[PDB]
Amino acid sequence: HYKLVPQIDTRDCGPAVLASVAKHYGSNYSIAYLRELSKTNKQGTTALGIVEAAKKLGFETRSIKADMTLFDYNDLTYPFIVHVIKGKRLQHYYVVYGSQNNQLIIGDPDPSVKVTRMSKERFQSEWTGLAIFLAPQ
Repeated sequence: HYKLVPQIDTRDCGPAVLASVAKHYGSNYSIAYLRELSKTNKQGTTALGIVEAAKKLGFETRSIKADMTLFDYNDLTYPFIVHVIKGKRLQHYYVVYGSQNNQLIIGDPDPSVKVTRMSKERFQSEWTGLAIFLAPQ
């Protein structure tokens, strides 16, 4: 049900989450292509890079600073992208597919994680609050 394009190269988390969301809307783009479109470098992809690439793909985008109450809003549109700090990884992102109970269903491009359930507590600890929403225009 939840489509996720995993990363292989350590710098490709940005291209991966973008490819994942795009795939949900029926479009399939390679990591190599999105890496170039998002100006991804050795350090990874910036939030601006993800947004710029998405816009070039024909998606209406918006970046917001939110908190955990976001998941209590029943009209919330999934899936979307979030910026999470994992250890020294300052440019890691997850795809958020939904929420069930005290857990969220997330898509981590890390090939050893992929799609999994994560407690709201754990997620809240890693999340910067940044959320990127995309929609076909």
